[PDB]
Amino acid sequence: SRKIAVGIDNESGGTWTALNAYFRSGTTDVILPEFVPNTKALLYSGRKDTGPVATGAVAAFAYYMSSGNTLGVMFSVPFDYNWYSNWWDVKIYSGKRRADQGMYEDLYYGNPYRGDNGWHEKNLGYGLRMKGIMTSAGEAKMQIKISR
Amino acid sequence: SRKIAVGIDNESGGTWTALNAYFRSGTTDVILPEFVPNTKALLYSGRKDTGPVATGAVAAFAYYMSSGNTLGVMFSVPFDYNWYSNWWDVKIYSGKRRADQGMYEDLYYGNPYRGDNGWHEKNLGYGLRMKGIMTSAGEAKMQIKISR
Amino acid sequence: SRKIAVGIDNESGGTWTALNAYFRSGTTDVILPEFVPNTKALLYSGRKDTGPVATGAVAAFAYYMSSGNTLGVMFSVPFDYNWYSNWWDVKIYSGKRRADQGMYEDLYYGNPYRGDNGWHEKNLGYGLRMKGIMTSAGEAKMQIKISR
Amino acid sequence: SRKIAVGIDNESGGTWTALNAYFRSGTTDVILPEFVPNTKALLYSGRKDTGPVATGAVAAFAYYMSSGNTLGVMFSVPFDYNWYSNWWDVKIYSGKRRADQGMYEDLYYGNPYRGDNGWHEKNLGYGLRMKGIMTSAGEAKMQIKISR
Amino acid sequence: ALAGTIIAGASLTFQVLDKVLEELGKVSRKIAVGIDNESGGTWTALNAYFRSGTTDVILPEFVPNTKALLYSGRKDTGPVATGAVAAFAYYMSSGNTLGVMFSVPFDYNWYSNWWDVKIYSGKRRADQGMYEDLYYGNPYRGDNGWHEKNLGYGLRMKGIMTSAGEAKMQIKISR
Repeated sequence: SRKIAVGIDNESGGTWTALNAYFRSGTTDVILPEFVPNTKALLYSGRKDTGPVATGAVAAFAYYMSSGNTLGVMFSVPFDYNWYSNWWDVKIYSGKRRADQGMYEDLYYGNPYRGDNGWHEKNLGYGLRMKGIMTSAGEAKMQIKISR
Repeated sequence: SRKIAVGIDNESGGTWTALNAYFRSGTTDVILPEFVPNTKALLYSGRKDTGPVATGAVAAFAYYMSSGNTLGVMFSVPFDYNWYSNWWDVKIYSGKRRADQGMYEDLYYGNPYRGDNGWHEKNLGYGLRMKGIMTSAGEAKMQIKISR
Repeated sequence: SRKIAVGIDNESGGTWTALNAYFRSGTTDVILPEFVPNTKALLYSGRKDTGPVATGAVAAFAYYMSSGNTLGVMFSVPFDYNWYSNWWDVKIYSGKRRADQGMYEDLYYGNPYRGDNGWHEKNLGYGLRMKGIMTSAGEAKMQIKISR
Repeated sequence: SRKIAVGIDNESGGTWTALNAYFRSGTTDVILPEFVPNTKALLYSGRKDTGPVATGAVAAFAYYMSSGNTLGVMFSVPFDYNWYSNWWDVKIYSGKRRADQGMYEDLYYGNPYRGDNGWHEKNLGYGLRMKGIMTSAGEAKMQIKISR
Repeated sequence: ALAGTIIAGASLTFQVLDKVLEELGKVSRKIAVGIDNESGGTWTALNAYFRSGTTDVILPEFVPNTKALLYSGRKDTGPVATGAVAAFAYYMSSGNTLGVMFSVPFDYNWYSNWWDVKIYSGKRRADQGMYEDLYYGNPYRGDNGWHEKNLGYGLRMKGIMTSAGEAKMQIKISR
């Protein structure tokens, strides 16, 4: 029983734009929202693919901000917490870059943020700062604040 | 445990009269909305054939813009994701083209769009530009904007 | 589980009076509406019979328009879609005509439109035109427009 | 499980007084309403409760008119359908005439309207006239228009 | 919304804790938590360590003056013999860390409810070490008898917690 709700507030002052949502595993029940302008939070959800499959909602979706950069946001909620673990990351890719498999790999192996309910912080650059958090539960809830 | 909910924008400036909805498999609990006027939305749906039958909800349906061209829109949610996979597509066809085995055949074997929950775009031509997505789950949502 | 909802819109310039609903098989739950006036849409339904017997829901019902003839409609949502298949049709008989086995045979062995969820058309004659559609589901629907 | 609904109106321009509800097999959950005068409608219910009852709601009820005569209205929705079927009829008897076993047999062996879900008409005489229908369903309905 | 949100400071009651319990759903070991900020400085959540168990609701961040934050914690789902023992930190405008904890073990036979509230000088990440300090320091029981102490940094805690496995923790952090 794995899933994750995701909510990303956009204080960047420029309207974003959905690109795609790669999934190492799992799927979603909701489309990737297209336009999430300033003073607005994207609401998205993913969940483990229905069925007796030992996999979680290991996903990563990009997003095109008005600054012309990829807002690659990942999240891993593995079916198994004994070996694997909850993780997430938000690293901006400059220019244009879809939510590729390689984009997810970079997010998950560069410096993924631990899923430990902690409000971890990083500065994405381009005058862009991230204030994010996700739970260590099997059904995780993530809050991101992409501000300037 | 598999279905598709299609929502299609109408910005083309002309109402699309529904022609038909050929289902290579599956059925539809909702009638195809005959009139989908300009600046509006079609809210269609497709359902897998109820009962223990190894089948998905794959169907290409057709709409007629005021420009006078068939708006053949396809989708597919195969029952066996092990072998097949999600595939959706949309191509304009000149004049009244009743969607059929040939329409779905070409749309699935033409330039179909992968169901990675990715927003894939292609200029439909005839002054029409497409912007749509399909999820990778058994349930699949579409938000296909058709703008002019 | 076999069912069908039939909705006929009466824009023929005159109300219709219910006549009969013969059922070669199946069974309905709601009575035929008495009078469907100008610019109003009829509502009706049939269903699987009162028990688990291997037979479908095939029925033809007639109305009497203000024009003085019989508007007969026939639908057939069978039990074995592998052998039989969905069908429907609608035609006008001059003068009063009761719905029965013969009228159902005529409407079902003439040009019965497929239930492929296609907005079929016909010129009913006597200054009357039909614009109809029905789904291929076991719990099929049906939307028909009758316009003068 | 064969419950039947019965609704019979009164457009004769006079008051309507309940006489009795003879039930040879099965008891209607409700009792016969007393006042359903001119420009008003009556409602009723069926009888297939109390478990082990084979034939259900196959009986007639008598309603007294302001004209001094009484109309017996029958209905018959037996569990058997290979040997029996849906049946119903209405008759008007001058003066006092209670619904009973003899009344039920007389109504059943007069001109019993076949329960083919067909609107049936008859001039009831005595300045009275009827347009009635009953579905062929085990979960039958009925509508009676008793206009002078 | 309801769980992991902020309401009026005077509105922090037992009933809202019951509502948070209801929102989390039917689980054996769980705890609703509610902390009122009378310190006069807006709080900022730091992190929520968990010795065991987890939470289905994120940790709310901004807890301004005359406002009370809420929170939910639940036992790890499944037949795993684990409880809900956790702690979390907030950052006040005074520049120090307000750490709190709460432990509702699965097995009341060998362990019992525990909780404690403290201030750590400056910024402190709620983690294994902070939880160990709070749990093996001067932890309060779940006796529901109102427990009062000063936090050692100009603040005092007016908090309380129940001994039931369906714990309902209330705190009034004040100067």
